[PDB]
Amino acid sequence: QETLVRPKPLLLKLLKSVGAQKDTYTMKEVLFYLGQYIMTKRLYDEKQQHIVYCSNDLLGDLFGVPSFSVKEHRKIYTMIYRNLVVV
Ligand SMILES: COc1ccc(C2=N[C@@H](c3ccc(Cl)cc3)[C@@H](c3ccc(Cl)cc3)N2C(=O)N2CCNC(=O)C2)c(OC(C)C)c1
Repeated sequence: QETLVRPKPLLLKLLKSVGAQKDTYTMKEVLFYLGQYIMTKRLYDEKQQHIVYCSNDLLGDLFGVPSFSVKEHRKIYTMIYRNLVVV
C-alpha cells in the first residue's frame, strides 16, 4: 500500500538506463535506482562518497544543480516529486 508514482519522461529515461523495466514505481524504488545511476556512472567523489557532481549529465537537469550532497534530502525529494505523478 505504498504510494505508486509514474515518472515523467526524463526521470523514466534515467531509471530505465539502470535496468528498471516498468513505468510505475514506489518512491523508495525511484531513490534506489537514482542511487544506482550515480554509482554506475561514477558521479560521486571517491573520498567523500556522499558528494555528487552532475553538471555534465542528465541527472543535473533533473536536480537543477551542478553538484549536490546526498544529505540534501529536501532538494532530492522535491526534485523527484516535480518529475512524477501519483497513481
Ligand atoms: C557514503 O556514500 C553514500 C552513502 C549513502 C548513499 C545513498 N543515500 C541514499 C539516499 C539519499 C538521499 C535520499 Cl532523499 C534517500 C536515499 C541513496 C541515494 C538515493 C538517491 C540519490 Cl539521488 C542519491 C543517493 N544512496 C545510495 O544510492 N547508495 C547507498 C550507499 N551506497 C551505494 O552504492 C548506493 C550514497 O549514494 C551514492 C549513490 C552517492 C553514497
